[PDB]
Amino acid sequence: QDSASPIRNTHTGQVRGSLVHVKDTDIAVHTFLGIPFAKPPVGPLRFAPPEAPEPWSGVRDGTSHPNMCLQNDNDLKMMNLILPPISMSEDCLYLNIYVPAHAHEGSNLPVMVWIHGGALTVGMASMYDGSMLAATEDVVVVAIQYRLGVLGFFSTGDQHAKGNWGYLDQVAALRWVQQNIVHFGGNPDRVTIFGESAGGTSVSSHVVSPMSQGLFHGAIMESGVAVLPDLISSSSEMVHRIVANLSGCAAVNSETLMCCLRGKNEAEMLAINKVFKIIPGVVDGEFLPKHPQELMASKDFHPVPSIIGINNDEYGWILPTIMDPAQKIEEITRKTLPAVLKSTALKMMLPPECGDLLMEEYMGDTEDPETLQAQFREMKGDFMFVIPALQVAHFQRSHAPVYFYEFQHRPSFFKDFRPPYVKADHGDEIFLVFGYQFGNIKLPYTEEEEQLSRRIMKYWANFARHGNPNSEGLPYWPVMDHDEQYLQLDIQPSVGRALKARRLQFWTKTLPQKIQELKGSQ
Amino acid sequence: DSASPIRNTHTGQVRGSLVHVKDTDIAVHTFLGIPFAKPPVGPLRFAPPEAPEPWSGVRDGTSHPNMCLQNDNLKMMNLILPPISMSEDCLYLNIYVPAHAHEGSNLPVMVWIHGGALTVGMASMYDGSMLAATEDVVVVAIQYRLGVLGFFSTGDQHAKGNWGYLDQVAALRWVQQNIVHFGGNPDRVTIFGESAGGTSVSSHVVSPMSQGLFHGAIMESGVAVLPDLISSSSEMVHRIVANLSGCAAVNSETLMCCLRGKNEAEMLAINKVFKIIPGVVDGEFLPKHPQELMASKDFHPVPSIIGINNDEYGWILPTIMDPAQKIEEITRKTLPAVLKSTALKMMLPPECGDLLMEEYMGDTEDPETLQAQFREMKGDFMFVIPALQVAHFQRSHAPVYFYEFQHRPSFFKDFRPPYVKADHGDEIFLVFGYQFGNIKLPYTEEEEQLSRRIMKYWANFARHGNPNSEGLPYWPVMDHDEQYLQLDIQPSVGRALKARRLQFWTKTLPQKIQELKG
Ligand SMILES: *[C@@H]1O[C@H](CO[C@@H]2O[C@@H](C)[C@@H](O)[C@@H](O)[C@@H]2O)[C@@H](O[C@@H]2O[C@H](CO)[C@@H](O[C@@H]3O[C@H](CO[C@H]4O[C@H](CO)[C@@H](O)[C@H](O)[C@@H]4O[C@@H]4O[C@H](CO)[C@@H](O)[C@H](O)[C@H]4NC(C)=O)[C@@H](O)[C@H](O[C@H]4O[C@H](CO)[C@@H](O)[C@H](O)[C@@H]4O[C@@H]4O[C@H](CO)[C@@H](O)[C@H](O)[C@H]4NC(C)=O)[C@@H]3O)[C@H](O)[C@H]2NC(C)=O)[C@H](O)[C@H]1NC(C)=O
Ligand SMILES: *[C@@H]1O[C@H](CO[C@@H]2O[C@@H](C)[C@@H](O)[C@@H](O)[C@@H]2O)[C@@H](O[C@@H]2O[C@H](CO)[C@@H](O[C@@H]3O[C@H](CO[C@H]4O[C@H](CO)[C@@H](O)[C@H](O)[C@@H]4O)[C@@H](O)[C@H](O[C@H]4O[C@H](CO)[C@@H](O)[C@H](O)[C@@H]4O)[C@@H]3O)[C@H](O)[C@H]2NC(C)=O)[C@H](O)[C@H]1NC(C)=O
Ligand SMILES: [Cl-]
Ligand SMILES: [Cl-]
Ligand SMILES: [Cl-]
Ligand SMILES: [Cl-]
Repeated sequence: QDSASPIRNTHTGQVRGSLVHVKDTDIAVHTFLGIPFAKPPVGPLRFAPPEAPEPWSGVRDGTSHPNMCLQNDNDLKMMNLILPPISMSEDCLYLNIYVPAHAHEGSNLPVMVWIHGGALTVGMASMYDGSMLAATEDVVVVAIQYRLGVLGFFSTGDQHAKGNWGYLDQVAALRWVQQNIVHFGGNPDRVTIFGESAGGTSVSSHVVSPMSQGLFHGAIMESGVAVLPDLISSSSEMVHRIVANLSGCAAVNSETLMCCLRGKNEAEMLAINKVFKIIPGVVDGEFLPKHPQELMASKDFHPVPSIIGINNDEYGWILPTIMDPAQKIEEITRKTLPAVLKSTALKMMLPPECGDLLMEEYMGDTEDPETLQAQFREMKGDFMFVIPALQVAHFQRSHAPVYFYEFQHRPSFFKDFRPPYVKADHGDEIFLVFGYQFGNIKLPYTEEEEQLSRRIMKYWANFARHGNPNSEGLPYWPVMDHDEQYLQLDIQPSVGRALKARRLQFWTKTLPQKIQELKGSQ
Repeated sequence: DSASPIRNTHTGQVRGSLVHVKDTDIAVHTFLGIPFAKPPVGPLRFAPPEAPEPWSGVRDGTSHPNMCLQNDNLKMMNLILPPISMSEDCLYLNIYVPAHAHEGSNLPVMVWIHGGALTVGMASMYDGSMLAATEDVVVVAIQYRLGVLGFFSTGDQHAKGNWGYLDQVAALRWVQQNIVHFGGNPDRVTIFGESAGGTSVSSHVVSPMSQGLFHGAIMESGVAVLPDLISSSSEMVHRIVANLSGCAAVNSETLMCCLRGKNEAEMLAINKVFKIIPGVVDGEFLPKHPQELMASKDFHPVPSIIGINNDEYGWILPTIMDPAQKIEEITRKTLPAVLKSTALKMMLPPECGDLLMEEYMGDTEDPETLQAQFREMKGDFMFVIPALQVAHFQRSHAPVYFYEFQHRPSFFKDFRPPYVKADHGDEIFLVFGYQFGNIKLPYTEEEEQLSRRIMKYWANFARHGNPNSEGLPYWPVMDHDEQYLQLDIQPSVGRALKARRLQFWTKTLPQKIQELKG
């Protein structure tokens, strides 16, 4: 049967993979783990663009998971059970490849490149196992890594540190895929980039980037786009000043600062890094030559065909758990709501006068605390995820096919160990995209969930093959046009039109107009 | 007006010098002999290029670099060269920048790739000062491994090949990393080159290894399918070098150790056998044959200028490849046998001789006319038909601007036979504003105006991916109407250049070859 130790060519040398079986298939998978796509970004290559990797002499071991990039532990008890024993290092520019075991140089399979999320400060490729997706849909799955936190996103806003190191690493990984994936049996002309949350923001940033042109044929943006408010910044000023200050560096010049910051060891860099729970991309002038808003609004914007979507409860549970650890949302009453919404307006970078606009839009005359709290979670999910997705879909759909989804399936394994109000939380679709297969865990699923995961994997792989999710036997997914149709993605399939049109009117026209009226009372 | 400018690179500081260009106000900073790769010597012979080493202090950028190892077989050519030596240590580039420019000036960048059949040439023949000064542009002249050292391949892991092409990639990666320090815009890099430099540029256009390293391409009298400069098989270069070296190894691992042991004189002796050497389909720089890469529905070329001259086989190439002047012996009596010999060189069966004769000579009796028809046919096969085929493949995916250059240079007109129109290379004089290594060529007022037009077309293309600007004659983009610029003192536009010849070479002759079979 299939080879236990497959050897494959790369530009830098041969790599030895291993053979893996997935549940309930004769189809086996070849894995190639920890392949370097760039030189380790250490010493003078810290806060520098990625350089081309060194050649090696022998057959390189491709059976070991790579180091994750430097990051902090900011429950997560379960993440360390369902993770390999991964170590952490500045030496982390590696990718992992999952290929059907039949495939070899020239098999010409579609390629799906997974970009992990984690607020551009946490995560790793080795959390994700592409074996089930690879095996079921006859597809090459590539999981990449990129610099995170200060090492990924530090910027002086000048030539000494333009920034977006992590995004340049993602470019370097996609260039590697163009140059090498044919040797693994992938088709470099059918590469689809996909990612969730900050991975969606990453994918969406590639879609607008002149630097990423020709590195992929299609894009999938799950619960994250390039204008996700906390992951993009016009100014480098605060990351510049905070890192310069905390590092203790003498900082008369950016040139002196860069020498001092390159002198810091890993423990010193981890201490500076821990301050940033989230970190934004900047307008670096290279990867993002302008703000993603300006790039999408451009008459000369030429996006690839795209899938864009969101879940029906983006702010249901996991994000409130992380960003409201004291459970203040459960204290919301009609009495407290005005003050909570003034505090929310400031976090959304609105004037505090907008608190009452948010209240009228999302809560109206509602007195019931349970209802008020659900309206509050709706409003947050809309601001952070749903409105940005709808805006980006609107900008892309005049130039290229957009297929829009709202994912609605509450996962069976979580529904009893979460509050009963939680529908499809942030990240709930990832379980179905990967066929319930992750690092060292097969998640439990119902028959219905298996059928829905098969449907989602075939939509995604069909899109990777053809730039269209549709095929005979899958429910119809209409392309998004002036009717603004979207897939209601659940066990029972349906189609809607103009998702949250009144909310989109509120956020994009009503609220900016009312802010402009405040400047008139002043 | 700085006499000794200092500029930053990733590997350290360089000291340039100040140059003034004839009768004009813009001065130029030059930075010569900058390393873009580690010397490809010892274990780095027949190996991909490594990143250059950092240096302490300020490196001298006032001296021209060594040329790569090569053989000479034009006495007065070396009179117009600076006194440069030859070495395996030759991975250097030269930079010409307007003297006003500094780190962040964000000028367009033009990267010149020299020709010479992938066996001869050097950056130091070319002086970018006049182009840099006239058009406010950074001009970079690169070097790359030539001959056996550039293009030896075992067709396997031990020597995949295309070392010279990987050096050109390494020079473009250096430009991405460093040109901002010289005042160049790394997002407006245009690669340009003539003949094997055109073939090189055209190979970058199809290469996944070169994607994102340039914004535009200019292919002067050479593309990636130029018949003698591409090979599917490494077999002949593999066996000839293995045999001549005396290495005689049963395995390519032993062969590679033996070939790395040879000194420079031993390598020059092996090298001399190859007057021309091809790129291989290595699976990496060229993942498939350039024909297949261009024919692909997923071919994504940059905007391109592609062109040829009206007399590609007029004088210089016949002088080099017909030293015995047997073209001047052609008569109606000898023509059939000459064309059977020509068919074999074009890799056609000898039966095709009479097809070539009908197509290019017909009933013609006059020896002078027959000889002109023969030179036309060779220029068409080697240059014109390949350029039109590549322009056809590119133009449905990206803007192509096509030119036929027609200007006979005034300084050569009296010296050459009167039948010679715009010979192979004649446009290079106008692209560089008649400025070369330690020579300013003499030109008429009309030639100055035409050179200013060509430099502005090329620099406009570097800035915008479109040669056009107000005051230049219109250059239409190439679409289904197949318009091209007739580039001469009097501007004009044609459609479907040599359409009957294109029909002959691309449909009639292949059909008749398939009729010889079966
Ligand atoms: C990281 O950031 C923090 C915070 O920075 C601040 O906030 C951010 C957001 C930005 O807005 C910054 O612009 C802003 O500065 C930095 O911490 C701050 O550091 C500054 C110095 O830049 C301090 O200002 C001085 O404070 C001293 C008094 O404070 C000292 O004593 C404290 C104990 O009570 C101790 O905890 C402090 O650490 C501090 O100790 C000193 O530290 C500095 C820096 O290393 C060192 O140079 C001193 O030698 C040392 N001093 C002593 C006695 O131990 C105050 O006395 C100073 O006043 C003089 O200096 C001013 C500017 O130079 C000037 O305007 C004043 O008028 C005054 O000037 C003197 O005048 C007389 C004549 O009248 C003359 O004879 C003297 O020669 C002359 N001297 C000078 C030098 O001019 C001064 O105000 C801030 O208090 C401090 N803030 C906090 C909250 O801690 C930190 O530096 C950053 N780190 C890095 C690596 O960048
Ligand atoms: C470089 O290439 C040279 C040509 O090689 C041939 O052509 C290439 C393209 C391939 O097809 C290759 O496979 C061919 O062999 C090559 O020169 C040649 O070398 C071979 C030996 O491999 C010679 O064959 C033998 O010749 C002798 C006669 O003596 C002469 O050769 C020796 C060599 O040491 C000299 O010292 C003498 O003075 C003579 O000049 C025959 O007696 C002998 O026959 C016996 O051996 C073979 C098997 O080994 C049996 O098949 C026979 O039955 C006999 O038992 C060989 O036939 C060949 O004649 C010679 N050609 C020429 C034109 O000189 C050269 O060696 C290559 N260089 C390196 C370093 O590899
Ligand atoms: Cl490396
Ligand atoms: Cl995230
Ligand atoms: Cl070096
Ligand atoms: Cl040439």
